[PDB]
Amino acid sequence: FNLKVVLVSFKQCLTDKGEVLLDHYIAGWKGLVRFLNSLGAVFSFISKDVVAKLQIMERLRSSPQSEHYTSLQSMVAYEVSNKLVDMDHPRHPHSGCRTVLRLHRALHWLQLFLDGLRTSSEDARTSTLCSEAYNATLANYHSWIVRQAVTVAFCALPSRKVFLEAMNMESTEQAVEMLGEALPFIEHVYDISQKLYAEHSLLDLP
Repeated sequence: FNLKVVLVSFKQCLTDKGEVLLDHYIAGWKGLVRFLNSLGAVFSFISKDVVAKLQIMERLRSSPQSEHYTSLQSMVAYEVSNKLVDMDHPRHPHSGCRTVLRLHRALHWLQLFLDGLRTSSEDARTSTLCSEAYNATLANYHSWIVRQAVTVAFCALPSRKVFLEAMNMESTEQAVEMLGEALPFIEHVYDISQKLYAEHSLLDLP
């Protein structure tokens, strides 16, 4: 196992029509969770939640409706057109649309964090890299108590070297090189998803 193989799921999930394939999206996140877990327990407040939502998506994708959950685009077209998603402030609490929204937001945090990890000085402060990434993203969807608790938790995070080493590349430098190759794919998937959700007024699904 290694992070390069994991992030390549996000290159693979993209079609030449600009669609995001659900199956590779799930697999990329399954790998990211495995990575987060290899760094202790500081991330379980994100990781445990991410895993539960992935299970929700796998059940949708294995379902008799499987053809509809083939891509994020087809999911949205289907769930909206058949009124299967709660747009306001609830009859469908586990819809694909609202579930992927959380994965999407958490993915934004994970992308900025990994990119911060990549461009930083050697002995850079992990709690800091993470905290800037979080405040830019997930913090906008958490409560004061959560933001405060989480921000303190970041101080228990391993060193940058322990992070890069956890990526299981041949070397620390190679890991940094790998991130520069991979993140653009993660970002593109995020941008496509964000636009898709924006254009359908799904950015605040309950």
